[PDB]
Amino acid sequence: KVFGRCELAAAMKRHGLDNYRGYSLGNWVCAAKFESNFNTQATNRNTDGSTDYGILQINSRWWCNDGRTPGSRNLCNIPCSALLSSDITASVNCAKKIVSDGNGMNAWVAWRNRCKGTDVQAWIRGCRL
Ligand SMILES: [Pt+4]
Ligand SMILES: [Pt+4]
Ligand SMILES: [Pt+4]
Repeated sequence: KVFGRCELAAAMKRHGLDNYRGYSLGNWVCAAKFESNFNTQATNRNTDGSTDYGILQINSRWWCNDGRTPGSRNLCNIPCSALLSSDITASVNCAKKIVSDGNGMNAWVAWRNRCKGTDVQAWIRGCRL
């Protein structure tokens, strides 16, 4: 499913991401825009053989099992395919584990490079939440 900006903001807010570990909603919506262009079905292969999955491009080296990343850790305890669903619950619950890991939202390279220190509130501007 390809989310609208405000539709996704509302879903993330309902799932408890607004201010989770101090990150306002706009940060999460910005990360999703640049990671996956709001498409829950996005996949991208990494040079090391791992793959990133879904709206927040969560990586199979650490976070999920895809049956093809030898030595992967499955920290969210979930098949990676679960992260591609139109229901963002699995992605959101896994993202909460990731952002609590010690590096905050720096775990998402597009967030570091494209959202961090920008006016992220613009991403929720005009939305009914
Ligand atoms: Pt939902
Ligand atoms: Pt594996
Ligand atoms: Pt709402």
